[PDB]
Amino acid sequence: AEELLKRVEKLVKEAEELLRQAMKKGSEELLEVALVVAQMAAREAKKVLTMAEVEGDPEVALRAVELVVRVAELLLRIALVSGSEEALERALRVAEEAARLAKRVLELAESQGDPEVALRAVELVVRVAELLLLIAKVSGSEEALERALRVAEEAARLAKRVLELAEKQGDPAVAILAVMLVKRVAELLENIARESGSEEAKERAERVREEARELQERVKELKERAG
Amino acid sequence: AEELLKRVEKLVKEAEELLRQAMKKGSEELLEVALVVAQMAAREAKKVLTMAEVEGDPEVALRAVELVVRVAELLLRIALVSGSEEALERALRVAEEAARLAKRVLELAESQGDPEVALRAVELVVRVAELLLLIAKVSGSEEALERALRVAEEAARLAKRVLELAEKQGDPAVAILAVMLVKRVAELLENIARESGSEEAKERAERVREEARELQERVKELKERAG
Amino acid sequence: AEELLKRVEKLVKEAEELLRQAMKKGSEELLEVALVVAQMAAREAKKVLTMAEVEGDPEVALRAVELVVRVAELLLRIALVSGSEEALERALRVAEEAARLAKRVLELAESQGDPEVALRAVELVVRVAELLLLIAKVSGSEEALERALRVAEEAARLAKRVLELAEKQGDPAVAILAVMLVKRVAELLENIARESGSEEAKERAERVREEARELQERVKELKERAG
Amino acid sequence: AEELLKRVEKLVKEAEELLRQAMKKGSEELLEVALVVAQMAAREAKKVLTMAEVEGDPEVALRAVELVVRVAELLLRIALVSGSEEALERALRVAEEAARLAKRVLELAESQGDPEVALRAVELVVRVAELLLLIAKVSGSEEALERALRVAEEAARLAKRVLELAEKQGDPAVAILAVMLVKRVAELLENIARESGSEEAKERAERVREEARELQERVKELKERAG
Amino acid sequence: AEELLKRVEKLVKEAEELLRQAMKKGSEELLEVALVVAQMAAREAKKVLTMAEVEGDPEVALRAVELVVRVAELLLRIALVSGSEEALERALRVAEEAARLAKRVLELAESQGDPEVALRAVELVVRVAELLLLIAKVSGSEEALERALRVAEEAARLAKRVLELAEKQGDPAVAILAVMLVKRVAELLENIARESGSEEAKERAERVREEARELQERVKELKERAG
Amino acid sequence: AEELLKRVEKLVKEAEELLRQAMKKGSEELLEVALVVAQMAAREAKKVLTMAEVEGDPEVALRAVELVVRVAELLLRIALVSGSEEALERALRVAEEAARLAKRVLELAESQGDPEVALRAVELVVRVAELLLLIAKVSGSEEALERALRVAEEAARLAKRVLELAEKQGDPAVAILAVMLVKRVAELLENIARESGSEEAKERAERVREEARELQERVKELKERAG
Amino acid sequence: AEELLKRVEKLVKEAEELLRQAMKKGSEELLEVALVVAQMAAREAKKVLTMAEVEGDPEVALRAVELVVRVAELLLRIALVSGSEEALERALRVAEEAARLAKRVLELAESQGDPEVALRAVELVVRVAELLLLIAKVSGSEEALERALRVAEEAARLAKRVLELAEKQGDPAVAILAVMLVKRVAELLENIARESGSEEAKERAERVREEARELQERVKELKERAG
Repeated sequence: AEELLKRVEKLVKEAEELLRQAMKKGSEELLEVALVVAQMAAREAKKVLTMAEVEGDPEVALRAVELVVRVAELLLRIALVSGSEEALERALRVAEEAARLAKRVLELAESQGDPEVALRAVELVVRVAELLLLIAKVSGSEEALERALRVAEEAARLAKRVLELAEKQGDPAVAILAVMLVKRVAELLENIARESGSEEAKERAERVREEARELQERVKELKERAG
Repeated sequence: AEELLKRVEKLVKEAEELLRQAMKKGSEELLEVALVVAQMAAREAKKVLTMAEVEGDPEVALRAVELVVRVAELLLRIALVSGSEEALERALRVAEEAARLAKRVLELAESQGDPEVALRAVELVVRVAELLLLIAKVSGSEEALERALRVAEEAARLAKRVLELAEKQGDPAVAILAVMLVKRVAELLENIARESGSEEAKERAERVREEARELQERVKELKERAG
Repeated sequence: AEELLKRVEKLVKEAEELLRQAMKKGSEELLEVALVVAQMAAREAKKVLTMAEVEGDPEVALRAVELVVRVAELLLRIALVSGSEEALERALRVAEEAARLAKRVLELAESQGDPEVALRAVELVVRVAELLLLIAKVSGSEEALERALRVAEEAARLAKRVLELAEKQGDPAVAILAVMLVKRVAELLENIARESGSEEAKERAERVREEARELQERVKELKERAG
Repeated sequence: AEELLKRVEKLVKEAEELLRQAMKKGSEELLEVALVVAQMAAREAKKVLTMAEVEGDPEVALRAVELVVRVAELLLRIALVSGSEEALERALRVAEEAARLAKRVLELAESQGDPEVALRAVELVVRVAELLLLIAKVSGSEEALERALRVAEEAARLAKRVLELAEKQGDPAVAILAVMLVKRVAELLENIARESGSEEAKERAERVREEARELQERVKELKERAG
Repeated sequence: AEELLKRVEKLVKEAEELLRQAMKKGSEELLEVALVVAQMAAREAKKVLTMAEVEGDPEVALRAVELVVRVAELLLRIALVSGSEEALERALRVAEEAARLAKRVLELAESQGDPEVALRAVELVVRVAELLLLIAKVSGSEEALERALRVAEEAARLAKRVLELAEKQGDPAVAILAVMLVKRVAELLENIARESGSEEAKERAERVREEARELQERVKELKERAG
Repeated sequence: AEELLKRVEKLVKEAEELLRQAMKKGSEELLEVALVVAQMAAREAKKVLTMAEVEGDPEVALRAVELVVRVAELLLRIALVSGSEEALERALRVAEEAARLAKRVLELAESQGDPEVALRAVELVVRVAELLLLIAKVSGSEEALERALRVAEEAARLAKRVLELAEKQGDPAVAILAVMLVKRVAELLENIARESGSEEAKERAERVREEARELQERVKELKERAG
Repeated sequence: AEELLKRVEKLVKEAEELLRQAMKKGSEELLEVALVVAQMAAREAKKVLTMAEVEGDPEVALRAVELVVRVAELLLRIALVSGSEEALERALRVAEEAARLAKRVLELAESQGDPEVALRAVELVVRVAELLLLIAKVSGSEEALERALRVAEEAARLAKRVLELAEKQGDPAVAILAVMLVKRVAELLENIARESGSEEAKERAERVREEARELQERVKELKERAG
């Protein structure tokens, strides 16, 4: 549904340009609009995922959910520039719901057998953990730290499906990178566990970083299978 | 009709470059040309609006009438540099006719249901009020002040169609900005009423500035509808 | 008679391409040709309607009269680019005669019982009202405004046959849209009555816009009949 | 015979691309090839005209002889880049023979009664006069000027058949343009007669330019016949 | 043929940079190269005019012949810095041939109907008269003064075609400037006639300066036609 | 089998883009992937040659084997950036096997009689000699120099089939270029024989460069046959 | 590979700025870094030559090897400021290897037929002879004098390829300068032979300076060929 795709995609450039009008001038009226424009983008964007999730058109969703994250990037800047604790909690819920929408996408492609669409989608989730991480360091709360914590470790589980998805096809392309994301996660699990000091995060962290060390073994053979 | 669009658009850059040749040298022969070049741009530009107004190609007109205003910006500088009271009255009529061409555009898109093309078009009118305002302060006349006065308050009425146009679609994008333009007008109605002292302008001014205060209420709900 | 169809259809692309040769260069010799090419298209196009009106081949006519309107779109641009008051009155008569040719088509299909061919044909008439509307705003005359006025309100009567035609078949497809066209007309009756201020147009306008409000009731049941 | 059409058409793009490899590098080996590739295109192209001239498939020839001219455009550039007086005389004979091939095409369509195929074919001849004109200004010779002179004035006679061909069908489409070509010729007859000063060319020139003035009269009625 | 355009354009910057290496150091070996580089630019530049003169690509030539003049500017500086009477007579012939190449360009666009490409091309010729004027004051000869004299008064005739070319299109853009060039010439015809004292130059001068006074009348109406 | 073609073609752009991610960052994990992605491209690419070699679809293979070489270009850069002597010997075997795949292609088209598909395929081999040449200068070994030596001189033999293939069809297109490739080889045979000093390479070199001198004679007539 | 180009280019400005921090302060820790930074630039720079030598992107290498020399300029200053005989022998080997990298570049462009890239590359070698010359006068050794001697006289041979490369294209641009470099060398062969007194250097010197006297003859005609 390219008609919806461009129109939603169009909203980004307007609001993202409205952002710069505010940086020059500092008018909340410009900013109120952004919380109207982008916050209705989620309405129409999520629909594009829906009708796309019907026909089995996976590439559309990857180019859509990625755009939802850009909203989170935008709504973040608003709350940073404005300081509204609501706007954090606006961008929070939007960002958190992106997790579901990502997980909504993953199990699609297995029915399609198209793994490559996953891996770029999975990495979107990872930035959200990085994204909330910036938010948690602002408020200092542990609520969001847990939200971050549950997202990524849940996101870590997802790669095992992906690694399982590749070994069906025997495709190394998605295979090796899938492992690397976990190392790209291990930076996070470290960094939150650096701060809060909860050994559970460290426990969670060690298991994850230890898992990729183990998971790479399943690809060490695949590097010898096809090449 | 891109062929016409670029050719008219081309004339601007030539004459606007001829302007700078005159600023360096001060030759009226360079300037006589500008009153030939740009004054024929209105001939061909208005045609681009016409044939575009047929097919229902709205975005072309917005990119066209905007260029007509640039002529007014140019013809203004001529009369400022030259001092010809005619050239004021040249740029006056051209500028005043832009109002009709703008109003000619507005009711188009309602048949198309494409509101966003309006709002940038409406704002073109507003500069013309600012534009004549500079002219009225030059001549000191009240004729042009009335022309300015009738344009903007007529232009103020237009947003109510726009606000009405959005509430059909429920689009907040054009909605909120539409209100803000009236505040962007209220500066004008103030400033002319600062000078001439006619309480009618102040009356006109208060009603307008009081209207946006009221009109925003219709969007306060729309901010709660979709988000 | 596909042989005639393509040959007439072919003329459009030539002249419509000749149009663009003129926009680049501005040669009336290119334009004289257009008033020869397209103005003979009406000769041969109207014949295609005739011989098609014999056998009861309705779909041919819809694909033909639609092409006559394209001529009106073309001849319009000529008179806009050229400014010949004759060419207005050329495109006027051609356009006005399209009304008869449309009305000539409508009562055909009732003998055939094929309603869907009507509705797209009816909408062609509506653009002609929009088409003359552009012409009337050029000349400013009230003659053409009346021609516009008599066409559409006569065209408004036609839908009642269509609505009557559907209720025979009980087809909702043509049914609901038929109502919507009247609202698509009400924009027109408003807009001409905005300008000329004749309360008769407003009276005509109110009755029409009030009629669709009433006519939809006859479909509200049909929405409950079949679904 | 589309198989031949594309294969000959294919040769153009190769050699025309080989041309650009030479412009970057300046290798005569690239250029020797062009005098092999395109010079065999005339062999196979002329055949496509032949077998097409059998069945009475006129549109094929128009799309073929037009491609022969492109060779002349290419072979010209070679002789310009190279400077070989032979390559002029190569491109000369090829170009001159195109005249016959054009005249070979014209009398075909009268048997078919398909005039429109002529007019675009006739205009191909006219460029050849323009084409040789560039060559004559290079060598400065009067031989080619006469070749140019005899081609076009012979080509001028051809339109009278075309004008006669239309008046059978009463088609204005080919009719009016046919006149315009003579004016498009009159530029040539002027320009050669500007240079060489031979009053015969001027005499030839006046008669031609005076002829179109007279020939248009036969179409002035046709503009009143059908429209 | 952009490949040729940049490569020739590239040569300018090299040699024009080699010029500055010589100004710092004073090595004729640097300067011998310039008479090799630029003097082969005319070879390849003139070709770009040729192959461009084929297809009817006028804007290329204007951007090419302008570059030929830059060579004349460069070769001039060489002969000034060096003092070689040959290098004068080198730059002379190159410069004089530019006149033909300019006149070669002018009659092109009338076939294209693209006047604006002329006027900037015509002005290139005018600098050559100014260019030779500097040379004639160096040698003091009257040969070059006549060459200068015949160029410009021949160049003065050209504008009448241009003025005639515009009145076809009714374009004032090229129209008014065309007149001004003659006044831009009248400075020259004065200045050579100041020096040599030949009343013929003064006669030539008066007629020219009197001509523009008359020619402007044909544009005084055009300033009233379109505007 | 376009499905396979794009998918293999797709892998190139990914890995070739992964290459640039490594150049910015220097992660071997990015590079390990390239030796997985592209090294499986040879698996699926060679299959596309196979199933294409069945039906007699030659143009597919030319667009396929060309892509295999791009892998060699990529794998080369890896070993250069990384320095792994294995990766040389990886890219070596892949590159050497491309020779067979090229030779596998050549004798196909003779059964099809389609020579032009050969010549671009033959030139792919030639770059491989250039390709290994870069590798041999890295390791300094003479093994690869012999591999290079045997490839090209074997590749030189191939043109004789091609020259023989053309003389059947009498096509000069492939004919002349075929000779030129040998001169394009003679640079190589020189350059390796410049370095290693083995007179056998020089002997091999002289015979080859002397052969084209002789082989051109067979085309000198063909330049006189068709033209 | 612009990513590598800037990053290597970036290292220069850092280290070259670190150089100035040392000149102000005199810290070997600043200088140890330079022998780390620039000495790894050769690692990555030489790679840029490699991957560029693959695709046939010559202009990249000229802009790369030139930067290698700048390192030699920097490493020189270090050994001068520091006095480390190793750092001489560091900068020596780096500088000497630049000769190969230059010679590696030269034979590239002949396959490309792009001579101008050579001449600026050749001149880089010449500075290295000047560069080692400064080093030899420091140590007083004759080893480096021979290295200098073998480089330049080998570098002198290279121009004969270049002169041969131009005469293919007939380009005088690279042609004349190529001769001048030998005279730019003859200063060197003099100056080393001034000092060491070895008649072989003088013999080498005379032959070289006598060669350019002879080689210019081959260009004296080329100055008469094209101009």
